[PDB]
Amino acid sequence: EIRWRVIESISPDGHEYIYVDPMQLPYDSRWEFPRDGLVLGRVLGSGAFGKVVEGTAYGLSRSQPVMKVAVKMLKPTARSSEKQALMSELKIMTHLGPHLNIVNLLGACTKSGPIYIITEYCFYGDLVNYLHKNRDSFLSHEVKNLLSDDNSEGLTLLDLLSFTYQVARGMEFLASKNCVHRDLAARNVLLAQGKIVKICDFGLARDIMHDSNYVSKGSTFLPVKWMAPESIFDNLYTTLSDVWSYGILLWEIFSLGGTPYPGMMVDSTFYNKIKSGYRMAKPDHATSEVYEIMVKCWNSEPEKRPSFYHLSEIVENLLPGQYKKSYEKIHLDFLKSD
Ligand SMILES: CCN(CC)CCNC(=O)c1c(C)[nH]c(/C=C2\C(=O)Nc3ccc(F)cc32)c1C
Ligand SMILES: [Cl-]
Ligand SMILES: [Cl-]
Repeated sequence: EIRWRVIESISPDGHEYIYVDPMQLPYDSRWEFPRDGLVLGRVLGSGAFGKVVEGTAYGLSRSQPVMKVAVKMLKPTARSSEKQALMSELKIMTHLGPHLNIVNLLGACTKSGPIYIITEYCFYGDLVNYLHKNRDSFLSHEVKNLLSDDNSEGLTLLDLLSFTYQVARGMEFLASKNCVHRDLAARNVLLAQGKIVKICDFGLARDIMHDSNYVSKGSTFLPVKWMAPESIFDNLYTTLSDVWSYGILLWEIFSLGGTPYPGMMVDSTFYNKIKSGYRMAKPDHATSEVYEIMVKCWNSEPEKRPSFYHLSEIVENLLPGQYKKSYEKIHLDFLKSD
């Protein structure tokens, strides 16, 4: 099963959303890539129903003819409905199109054997792991030119703001396609060479059962600490509830990978506190301004939360003018790729 959902229509009220169904959408066979060409490496992440594997693609890209990529595939056991869910994920990726700040679809092997989804390889791994690895090196404080490069220096507040801006940009693209993530968290944000953040669903390769954050509910498991109240209590997911998750994500970022609501376990009294209006306090490294962003995203009234487009502007003003220049260039280069 896949978490991602694209909105097709809303009732006039509108208390009823209608989500596109992937199986309805057509798989463009242009994406097909010969299996022999692909080479499979060590497994990036393994879970209950499949895994993501590092790999190398030859001739997949005109720009880069020898490319390193991450491949998603189902386990052999391969329950038939799961096989459709992977095609579904593939169709959704095709429908959304590409963006700099998502893990992008590159190709697929669907014709003769297990289905393979080829995707961008993110050299630095998940954001949460990366923050933990660079925790001790953190100092607050031509620094701007280095930010969107692989050059080696201590993690700084500019980096954290760069991650913040890019995730917002990523959401805007997603929001702009009426796509609701429903599992936005630092564990679902990967980092690519050049320090480009890429939002993605880890779901098929990750196992929820082993992961501590997910809490059981009606035969499913929910990222409760990242969920807006309407998602918790009323089971409604919108772009506005993703904005809530984004605020929690910023807390993760500016606490250098801390667990949200530290010391608080998800129980009867937790739900009462979220319903009470409890919000987290400012994390240690959060600038006064960023915390204001977190608070705005945590508004109890969903329509009062800022739009993802709006957030990008707010973060852009917390960053030097040269950074936006550097991002626009990398934006164009990415679009010209291949
Ligand atoms: C750094 C230590 N890590 C274990 C804690 C192992 C190192 N590497 C890692 O974690 C790692 C890296 C470097 N990439 C991934 C996963 C993906 C990746 O890169 N692109 C993707 C695209 C799609 C996808 F679904 C997963 C990945 C991991 C888990
Ligand atoms: Cl855009
Ligand atoms: Cl731009």
